[PDB]
Amino acid sequence: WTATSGSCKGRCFELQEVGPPDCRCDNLCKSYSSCCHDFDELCLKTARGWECTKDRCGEVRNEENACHCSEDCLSRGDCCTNYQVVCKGESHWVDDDCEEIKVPECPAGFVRPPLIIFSVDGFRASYMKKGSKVMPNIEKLRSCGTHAPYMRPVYPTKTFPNLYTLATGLYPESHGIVGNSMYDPVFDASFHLRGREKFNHRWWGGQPLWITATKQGVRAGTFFWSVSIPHERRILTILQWLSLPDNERPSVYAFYSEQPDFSGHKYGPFGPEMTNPLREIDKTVGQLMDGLKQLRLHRCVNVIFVGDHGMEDVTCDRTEFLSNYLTNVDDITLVPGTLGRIRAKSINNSKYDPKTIIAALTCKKPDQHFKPYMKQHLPKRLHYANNRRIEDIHLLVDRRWHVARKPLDVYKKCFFQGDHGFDNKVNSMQTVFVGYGPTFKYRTKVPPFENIELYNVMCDLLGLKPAPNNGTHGSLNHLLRTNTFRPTMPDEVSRPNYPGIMYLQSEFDLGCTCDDKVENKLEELNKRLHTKGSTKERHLLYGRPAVLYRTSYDILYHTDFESGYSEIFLMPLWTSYTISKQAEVSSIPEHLTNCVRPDVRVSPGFSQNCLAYKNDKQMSYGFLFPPYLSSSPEAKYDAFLVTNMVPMYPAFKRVWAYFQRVLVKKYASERNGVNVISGPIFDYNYDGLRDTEDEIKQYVEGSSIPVPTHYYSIITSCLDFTQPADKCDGPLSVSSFILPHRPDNDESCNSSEDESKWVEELMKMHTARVRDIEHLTGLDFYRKTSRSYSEILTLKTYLHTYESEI
Ligand SMILES: *[C@@H]1O[C@H](CO)[C@@H](O[C@@H]2O[C@H](CO)[C@@H](O[C@@H]3O[C@H](CO[C@H]4O[C@H](CO)[C@@H](O)[C@H](O[C@H]5O[C@H](CO)[C@@H](O)[C@H](O)[C@@H]5O[C@H]5O[C@H](CO)[C@@H](O)[C@H](O)[C@@H]5O)[C@@H]4O)[C@@H](O)[C@H](O[C@H]4O[C@H](CO)[C@@H](O)[C@H](O)[C@@H]4O[C@H]4O[C@H](CO)[C@@H](O)[C@H](O)[C@@H]4O)[C@@H]3O)[C@H](O)[C@H]2NC(C)=O)[C@H](O)[C@H]1NC(C)=O
Ligand SMILES: Cn1c(CC(=O)N(Cc2ccccc2)c2ccccc2)n[nH]c1=O
Ligand SMILES: Cn1c(CC(=O)N(Cc2ccccc2)c2ccccc2)n[nH]c1=O
Ligand SMILES: [Ca+2]
Ligand SMILES: [Cl-]
Ligand SMILES: [K+]
Ligand code: NA
Ligand SMILES: [Zn+2]
Repeated sequence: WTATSGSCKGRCFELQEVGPPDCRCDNLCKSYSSCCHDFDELCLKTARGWECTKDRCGEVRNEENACHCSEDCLSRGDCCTNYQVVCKGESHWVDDDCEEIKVPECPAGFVRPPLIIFSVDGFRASYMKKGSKVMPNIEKLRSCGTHAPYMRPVYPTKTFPNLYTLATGLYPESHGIVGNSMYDPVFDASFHLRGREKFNHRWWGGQPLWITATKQGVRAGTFFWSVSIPHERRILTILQWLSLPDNERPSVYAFYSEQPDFSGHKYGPFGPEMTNPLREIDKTVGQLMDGLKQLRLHRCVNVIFVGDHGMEDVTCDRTEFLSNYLTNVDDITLVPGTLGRIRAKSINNSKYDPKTIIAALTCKKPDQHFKPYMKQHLPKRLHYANNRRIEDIHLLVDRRWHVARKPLDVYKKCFFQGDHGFDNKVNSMQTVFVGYGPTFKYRTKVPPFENIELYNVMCDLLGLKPAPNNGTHGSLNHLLRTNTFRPTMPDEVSRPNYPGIMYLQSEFDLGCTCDDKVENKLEELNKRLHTKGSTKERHLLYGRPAVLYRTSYDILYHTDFESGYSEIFLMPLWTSYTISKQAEVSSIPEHLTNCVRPDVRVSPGFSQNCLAYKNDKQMSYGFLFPPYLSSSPEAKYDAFLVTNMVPMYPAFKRVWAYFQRVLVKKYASERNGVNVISGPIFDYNYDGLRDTEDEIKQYVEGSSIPVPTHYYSIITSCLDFTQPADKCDGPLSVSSFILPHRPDNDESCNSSEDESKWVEELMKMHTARVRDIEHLTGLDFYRKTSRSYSEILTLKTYLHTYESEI
């Protein structure tokens, strides 16, 4: 109930919310059925339309009109956006040549350039090029301001998860909005687009930009606009707010458009019907910019034009049904669509088995258009696991497809030709970014980046201190003419030990054997120098990674590779090596097949042992620096040290061996040398963060040797490939991956074939940013380069996606 019989007289779109049962006039009142009786009459005028016409010029102010052409309108802040063009002989903003904005050009009393967020739903990246003929205002913004070829949304590439990530800089797993449809088990509540449940604050974690601004004394317009409020009224409300007195005027504003997403669903992304919505959005941009020019704010305001996600061709006849795979299809609940999420229909059943459900969904049809995963097995780059609202079973759906439970749900719940929500690396899901204003650069193209990074930039743009978030502050400094934020390298917490030869062979009882007993002062001073780090300039190209937590570890030097060896985890945290274009692949000599040698630098008690691997019938081992790449027969014995060994499932050894034996050489060959840093990752609670020792759930049997959940590698070369990796004078190029360490290869439906038909495809799926590896290991890479830190941060957030050109 609300006593909704007061007045909006003079309070249309008020900035502070009055609490019911006193009637409201803010743009949420509709949504609460709490507007005053006269809200529509006063606050939603429509008479005479949105544009001034010649005969309206200098009219008598008639307060009934939607907007004004009278003489006093500029001062009242409520002209139609084309007033000065039609009545004062001015030009439209879009017709003016663009001129660099070196400094903010703001009216007196403006303490800072305002920020206007212009967000567009379903605005696919390729609309920028493909609809450019019909979007001249947006095209001016793009080409005169700062723009990226595309911006990467978060997964799932749904509307609420993406708008709320833009507002907070958090992954959906952290902010809580994990889909457009959710069930929380602790709430026993369901969140959907339809309904009032979504209005409860309990769903929305993190700290959104409007709250960050308010707490630090920067005033915000409202971000939400009622569906029925026309775009023209939204623009005019923003322009009015910008005319308010200094102490009342907000500094941050948002506009939101339901287009082109609304039409995209009906007609597909490139439907003939799509041209008009794009014309309409452009016209709205034109109105804002003309309105700004009228108030002399068009060289004062920073404007962000930003989409939440793209749109893909999706039809009913491209639906996979779970009823075609499962016999017990009525015992499950599916969140359906462009992603699947499965849980038990009832938790008062103990005969429900996620493993048999997964088994029944794995590689069952030759052309299967989805793949099941336990959520902790999803590619780490999606950061989609660490929330109770995300079901244990997940289905990644092929682009262009849907998954549904039964056929009845598709004809009793074709409508659509477009949808979105797929893996965020998919081209059709990419969206847009343009920054225009005094704080952004002039006519600048920047590389594609992730939408998680913008919260930090918007905080910079408003002199705010960002709440803790998943952006890497400084990674987008290159978008900005002038920067609030100067990033600094985090301090190393643990410094290394540099052990020398301290143990005799016979002190070890590791159950290891090696055929190494075959014997010169030339090649003896030489091997000493190798163990003291003479070749370290070659294998450690960007300085040793810094360890950012308290621990105990040793640097180990070798001819071919250097490592940071953890005495706590009994294996390296990182192993670093350079393979030049010229370098040769050899095989492991027959006599050295089962060779594992004690490391006389490292005590028996801080070593692994071969016996545990013998007793453990599931678990074998591999090496971080590959024997296959040893520079000499003599150097190869180094690769067999117990300190280079790591636990590996035989199924995973197939993946690993193929990478070390075939792929490193190929990359070296294509990229003109590569530097490789490889190591273990432990993330048993799937939160994307390095596990402490007391979190490890699995050990090689009868030992203290912890089993990694994943193995990473970071592969760096010179961006200018005419220079070799080991002699690069400019920017770097990197690709990385975090491979799940799995006892089977069920993920790859083709794994019975040769490694050359499936392994690379799997690695591509599990591509990662260096930054994801930093979170997962507590290491910090690229500490010693010739490059600026902002550029390095940008490098660390790069993701190699393996998609073709947008
Ligand atoms: C992406 O960026 C984000 C943001 O920076 C990173 O997430 C942070 O990670 C931190 C480490 O995991 C985490 O810090 C913990 O916070 C606990 C208190 O948190 C509350 O307050 C904050 C601040 O206002 C708030 O953000 C939190 O909000 C969460 O919960 C609400 C409601 O439940 C949600 O609405 C909201 O979405 C958010 O949920 C998300 O985070 C939680 C974890 O907090 C997840 O579980 C959810 O699934 C969801 O993802 C909270 O309201 C604090 O109590 C913790 O302290 C414990 O651990 C430390 C270790 O140092 C120890 O010293 C303490 O004593 C304490 O231990 C005690 O509790 C243990 C477990 O209960 C128990 O075993 C012990 O016996 C002790 O009693 C801890 O400091 C921080 O909260 C989040 N922030 C957010 C927003 O998620 C994220 O890591 C980044 N991602 C990547 C990949 O880098
Ligand atoms: C709720 N909420 C939100 C989200 C929000 O503010 N709105 C605006 C809103 C506020 C109140 C009622 C309706 C919409 C919203 C709500 C649902 C769907 C889409 C946006 N963020 N923090 C918080 O706590
Ligand atoms: C969605 N939506 C909005 C826009 C909106 O509410 N938010 C706030 C919001 C908060 C939480 C979820 C979604 C939006 C927004 C606006 C611009 C950029 C980012 C977010 N207006 N009408 C509508 O229907
Ligand atoms: Ca963890
Ligand atoms: Cl969803
Ligand atoms: K074994
Ligand atoms: Na398989
Ligand atoms: Zn949509």
